[PDB]
Amino acid sequence: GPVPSRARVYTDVNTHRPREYWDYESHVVEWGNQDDYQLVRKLGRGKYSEVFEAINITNNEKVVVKILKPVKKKKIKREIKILENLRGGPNIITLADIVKDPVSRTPALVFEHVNNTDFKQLYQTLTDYDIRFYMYEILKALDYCHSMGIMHRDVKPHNVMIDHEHRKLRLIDWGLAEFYHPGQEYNVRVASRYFKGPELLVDYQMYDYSLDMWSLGCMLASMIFRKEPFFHGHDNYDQLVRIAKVLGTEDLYDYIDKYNIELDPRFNDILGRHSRKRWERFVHSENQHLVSPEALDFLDKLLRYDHQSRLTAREAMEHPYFYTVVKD
Ligand SMILES: COc1ccc(/C=C2\S/C(=N\c3ccccc3)NC2=O)cc1O
Repeated sequence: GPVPSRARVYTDVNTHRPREYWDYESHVVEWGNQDDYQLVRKLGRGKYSEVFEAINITNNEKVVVKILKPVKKKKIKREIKILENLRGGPNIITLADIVKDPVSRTPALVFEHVNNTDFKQLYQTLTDYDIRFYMYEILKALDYCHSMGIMHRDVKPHNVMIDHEHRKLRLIDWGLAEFYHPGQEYNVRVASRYFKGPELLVDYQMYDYSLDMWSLGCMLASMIFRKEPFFHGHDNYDQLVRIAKVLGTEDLYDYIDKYNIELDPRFNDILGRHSRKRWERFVHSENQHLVSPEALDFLDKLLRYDHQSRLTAREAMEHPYFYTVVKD
C-alpha cells in the first residue's frame, strides 16, 4: 500500500482544539435577517453557488451575497464553520452574516465587499514590488489558516480579491477548504486544474497544507514569467506531463517511489523522459523586470514534487525575496 504522510507543521492543531471547533457537522447555524440585504447585481455563477453584489440597508454599506445552489448540508456547514473559525485573521474574507434565502431555499453567506480591480488589469500592471507585496499578503492568510487547522485547497488568482487602490487583499471562496487531521485521506478532486498539486495528480490522498504552497507557486510562476496559467494542461493527465517537462521525470519517479505510489498506466504512452530544467530558461526581455535570483530561488523551493519538501507558509515569509517589501 502507499506510505503514510503527515504535515511537518501544525500537525496536531485540531487534535488539541475542542471537538466543537472542527466537528462542523454538529454546528448550529445562527441565522440573520434576510430582509437586511438587497441584491443589486449578479457577479458570478459557479457550479455550487451564485454571487451577488448587494446592499445592507441597516448601514447602507455594500456587501457580497453568495447564495448556495443545493449541496449536501455537510459541505455547507464545513464552509460556514471554516469562515467562522478564521474570521478576523489576516487577509481572510470576513463572513458578516448568514441568512435563509426565500427563493433558493438554501443559505446565503453575506461577506464584506472588496472593491476588486479585476484580474486582467491586475495581471497586466502589477510591478515587481507589487508581486512581492501581494505574495506576502497571501502568505499571511495561508500561514493563518494553516495555523488554525485548515487548508484552503483552491488557491488561484480568481480567489485573491485585490483592491489595488488601498493595497488591500482578501483570500476568498472557502467552499473547498477542509480541516487537516493527521492520517486522514482526502478527496483529490480539488483545486482548478492548473493549480492542482502533484499529490492530487498521482491520486495520493493523505496530503496536507503543503498543497496550497504548490498552487501558490503556480500563481507566482505565472506572474514573474508572464505566462498564465504557467502549467497549461489540457486535462488532469496532460497537467502532470506539463509539470514533468519542467521538473523532470526522474524526480517524479523518486517522489512516487518514496510514497510507494504507482502512476496510472495511462501515463505509459504520454509521459516520456524529461530532464529537470533551470528556471532561467523561462526568462525573456518581456518578463525580465519581474525576475531576480531571489524570485527564482523562492519559486524553486515552492514547486517541489514531494509535498514534504515545499516551504511552509511561514518559511516562505522568511525568504530573501521579501527583504525589499516594506514591513508594517
Ligand atoms: C467583489 O467582492 C467580493 C467578491 C467575492 C467575495 C467572496 C466569495 S465569491 C465565492 N464564490 C464564487 C465565485 C465566483 C462565482 C461563483 C461563486 N466564494 C466567496 O467567499 C467577496 C467579495 O468582497
